[PDB]
Amino acid sequence: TPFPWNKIRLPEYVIPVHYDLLIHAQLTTLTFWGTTKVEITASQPTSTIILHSHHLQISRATLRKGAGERLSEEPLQVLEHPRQEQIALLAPEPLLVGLPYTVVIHYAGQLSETFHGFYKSTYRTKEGELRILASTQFEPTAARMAFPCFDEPAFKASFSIKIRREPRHLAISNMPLVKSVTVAEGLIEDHFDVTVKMSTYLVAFIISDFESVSKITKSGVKVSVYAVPDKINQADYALDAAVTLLEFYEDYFSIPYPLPKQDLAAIPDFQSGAMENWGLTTYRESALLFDAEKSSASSKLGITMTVAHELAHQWFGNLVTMEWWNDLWLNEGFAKFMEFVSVSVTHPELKVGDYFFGKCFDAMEVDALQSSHPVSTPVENPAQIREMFDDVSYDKGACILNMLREYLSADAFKSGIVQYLQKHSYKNTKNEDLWDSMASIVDVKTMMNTWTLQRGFPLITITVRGRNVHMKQEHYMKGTGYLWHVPLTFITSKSDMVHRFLLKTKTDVLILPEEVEWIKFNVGMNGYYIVHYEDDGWDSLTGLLKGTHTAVSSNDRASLINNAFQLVSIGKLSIEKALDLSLYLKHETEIMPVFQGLNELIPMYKLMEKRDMNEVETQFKAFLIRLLRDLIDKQTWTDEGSVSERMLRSQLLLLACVHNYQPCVQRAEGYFRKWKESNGQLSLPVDVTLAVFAVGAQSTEGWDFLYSKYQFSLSSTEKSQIEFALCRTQNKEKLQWLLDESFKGDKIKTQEFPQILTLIGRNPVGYPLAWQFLRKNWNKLVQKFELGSSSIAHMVMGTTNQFSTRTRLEEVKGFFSSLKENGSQLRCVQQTIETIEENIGWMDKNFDKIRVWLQSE
Ligand SMILES: O=C(CN1C(=O)COc2ccc(Br)cc21)NC1(C(=O)O)CCC(F)(F)CC1
Ligand SMILES: O=C(CN1C(=O)COc2ccc(Br)cc21)NC1(C(=O)O)CCC(F)(F)CC1
Ligand SMILES: [Zn+2]
Repeated sequence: TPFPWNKIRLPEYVIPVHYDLLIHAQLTTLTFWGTTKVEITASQPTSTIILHSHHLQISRATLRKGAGERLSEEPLQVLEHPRQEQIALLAPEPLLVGLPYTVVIHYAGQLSETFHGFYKSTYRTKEGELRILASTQFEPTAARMAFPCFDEPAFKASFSIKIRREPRHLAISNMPLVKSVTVAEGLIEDHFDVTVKMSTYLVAFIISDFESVSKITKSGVKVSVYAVPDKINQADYALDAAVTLLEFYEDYFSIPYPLPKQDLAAIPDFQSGAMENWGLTTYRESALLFDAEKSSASSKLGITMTVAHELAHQWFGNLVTMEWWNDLWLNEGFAKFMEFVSVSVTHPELKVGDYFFGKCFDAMEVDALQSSHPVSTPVENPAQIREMFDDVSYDKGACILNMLREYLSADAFKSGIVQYLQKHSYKNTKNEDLWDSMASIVDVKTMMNTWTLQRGFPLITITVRGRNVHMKQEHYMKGTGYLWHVPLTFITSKSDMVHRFLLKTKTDVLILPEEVEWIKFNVGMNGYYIVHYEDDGWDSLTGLLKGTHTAVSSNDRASLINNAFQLVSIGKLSIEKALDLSLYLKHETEIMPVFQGLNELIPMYKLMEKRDMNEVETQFKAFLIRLLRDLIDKQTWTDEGSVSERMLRSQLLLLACVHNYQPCVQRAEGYFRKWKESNGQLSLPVDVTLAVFAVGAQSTEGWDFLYSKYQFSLSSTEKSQIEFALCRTQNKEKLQWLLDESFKGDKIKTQEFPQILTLIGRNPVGYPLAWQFLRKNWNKLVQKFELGSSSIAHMVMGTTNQFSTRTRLEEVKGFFSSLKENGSQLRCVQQTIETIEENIGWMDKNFDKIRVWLQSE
């Protein structure tokens, strides 16, 4: 019997209203069974119900009509289309239009051994015992692996969840537990309250032995953090941050959080950083748990931002959801942007607003390639949908919202988002709904369509002739018509007021009131565009940075460093002039411009490390250390100062030690010797630990001692610092061991494998082993992480994007084209090919220039 539906999307005429999900998971055999009851209505006569199901064995399906006295049941015939992840249920007579029916499906499955669906997670107690738990991760299309459903985000429905479990386990889900009932064969059935109307991807449930801590918000919401018993003592920071952030968002949006409780659970095995399931947000332990003695300043910032992101989603994603995955940025760009809006207010000590522009420069790297896609773009299958979870949806999405907020003003933008959330509460939206809301408070639709429907971003060229300022825009591309409505901003030598000019055409002109010594566009890097200055423009800004660098903000200095190097890539500025500009960094003190200098200069030597260029590579590395030597020398070996001072310290000390700067290497060797002689008991300053461990792991004894401490650590920062240090070994047998062991998941968890593969891919001696490992183990890696996932995209780019020869380009093209349906069409593959093509052209043009410049410098 042919399958009666030929489309990836489900029919639009059968709609669910409510699901009753009963799940029994047997953690001793990894089998689960369920009964799903879904109340539906049909708007056109049909005898066939199509819905999603993947890897579930259906034992029986029946169609009910009526209740009690008038109940009628009809058996349904079940058909399956595994490639479309669908099942068809066939009734013996047509459904009556507009009348309620209940589909009842009994099925079984096996707990997934991936990080998606209803999956197995494990950990070892500090006493050595292996513990098994089961958790869910459904976004985007994995709810269908746990229960048959209409698994598209616009089919919203309420869910009543019941979990049968052993008495030794605890079950939690989206809503509060209302009753526990003893049932047959020594089990307990927990009943959770009904959810509000929501998408299938947000259903969650966890069966575990977690401990918890709680705190109540001013609005009466019970917030709890859940974690393994040996780590609940690290939950207080996130619990306090979650309460403060939930209160912030309730007040900011003028829309209360609608559920009685909000849980934050730290899962021992988790693929992404975290997930926003309504009422039960989930996290990697590293993204939630803070150890006041061992956690880094960057991890404290990361936890605060991750909790802020997941809580923003309770409104931007859960309450209002995109209609389809083509508009995922409506959830992700907004959640990413709201991390900055909220934490800027709640945790002013972190100064996060200072770091926002760095995410925009991240998105520009990828968005400058021909393989970039517009923010809103069509997707159909699960691998294509997973690809939407990328720097374009998150970082470009947040950056264009920041640009729009600065353009409209914060209060008008806030009014627009409140109207949007109120109007579309418990419903789904598309781009046009957001523009209509923003305009209900001036032009938003035409402008924002240029930023969401075209890939890339413009280069703005400025030409100054006395008072006359000529502006032009063109599409910036590495390696056609494009036009944007660009909300330009500028300051000058005579005015530090941020002046505004909306450029909606290819060119325009403005007249300054009086002549100026310099002009600087894109103030604070709040716009998603780059700027080139004709004539003496770059010499003037180079002179400004060299003589009076504090004449512009720290973020404006970072923007000039980034844009000068981006202009070398397209031939608008010579590499010598960009390197001459970078010389001002000898007197720079602020984290953002220092880090931006590293971001531009470090990749040049990473390319050289994989080429026959030792002489220039050594000279370039020596030039970098000479440039930052005074700042390196001023660093104290302590945890003193602000979060920015701590992050700057840690990065500089690590960089100096990696480059064999003897004053730092000798200090690190002394701390490692003392720490090792104390049997790893010694509390080292967290901010010097990366440098100390990286130096210590360069001997066989130090590497072995460091790895021996890894199994006992309960600190996510300490385990990350150890992983980084072990991956810097130049012993190829130890590097292959790290890959084999993290891939296996026993001594080092598989959730760390993408990071270890990238670190080994960046190791100056081990880099061929990472690309080799990826090729050899491709099928198993895709099975574990999924085609289209950000984890697979990070492994592809991490192992290949620093290649710069035609032989390496053909390895990449040849390997991925050979995969056919199992990866040849991945967007990350096209991105790494275009990146390697750019690296080939850039090194051919600039290598000799850099060699000559270094000999003169
Ligand atoms: O180079 C890298 C990793 N990395 C890239 O691969 C590509 O571009 C980058 C830009 C900025 C920064 Br910070 C790091 C990178 N890390 C180090 C290295 O030389 O491999 C150098 C820095 C260290 F010293 F802090 C760690 C090691
Ligand atoms: O390398 C990374 C980031 N990173 C990965 O990319 C892959 O997985 C990891 C595992 C452990 C640690 Br610690 C870092 C990473 N960061 C730095 C760098 O880019 O070289 C710059 C910041 C730094 F100084 F804190 C560590 C090194
Ligand atoms: Zn998100």
